[PDB]
Amino acid sequence: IIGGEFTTIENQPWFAAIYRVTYVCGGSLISPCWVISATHCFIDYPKKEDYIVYLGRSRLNSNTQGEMKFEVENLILHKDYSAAHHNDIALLKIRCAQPSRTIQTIALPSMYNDPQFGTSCEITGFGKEQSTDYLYPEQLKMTVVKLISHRECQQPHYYGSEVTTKMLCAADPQWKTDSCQGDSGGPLVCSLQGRMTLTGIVSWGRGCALKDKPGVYTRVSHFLPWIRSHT
Repeated sequence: IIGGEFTTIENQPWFAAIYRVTYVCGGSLISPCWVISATHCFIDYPKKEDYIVYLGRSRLNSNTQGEMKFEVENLILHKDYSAAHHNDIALLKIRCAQPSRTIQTIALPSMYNDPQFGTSCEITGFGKEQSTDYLYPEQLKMTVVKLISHRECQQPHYYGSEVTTKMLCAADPQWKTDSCQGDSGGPLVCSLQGRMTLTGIVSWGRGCALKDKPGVYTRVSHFLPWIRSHT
């Protein structure tokens, strides 16, 4: 996360930290036994036995009191994935989670029901704090970005046709904060007025915190059938 602020797992209790031991990507707990993430995070090493998932963890290379460690019972990648990443969504069955103040599930959005453009949402992750950094932050971070309409993002100066209706763009009005390398798979959470909802999953972007290059997210409300038919 470029910019933003540090946080502990208490402020994003559904955040899942995935490792292969080295960090791979973030994820979100959508049910006691299920974590949702991005397929591009696993495409190179499809073997489920090579992954470790943590819940209730706020530190990258240090244990957080109360954290839970899991194995990946089933690694489900989207069959229509292609690489701008298309259908960049993945499901991991963990083995399940036990709710606590540091471990909670996040609600999924209603069918094709997303917040209006301009709405402020939050993103969370252990990704780089600066594009030029080599190291990832040891402490979890989060920031706020605003949703961009498809019309604006599909502009040639932005991403053109690289962005589809199954994707969502979000950025800072000043382009001063954004997701970055290491944040993929993490949650883009918005308030559907009354409830925190998993609106998107960190997927791709040209650079980080660059003018006219918003962060692109998998539009979760367009994948409910896939999620339900696999969970």
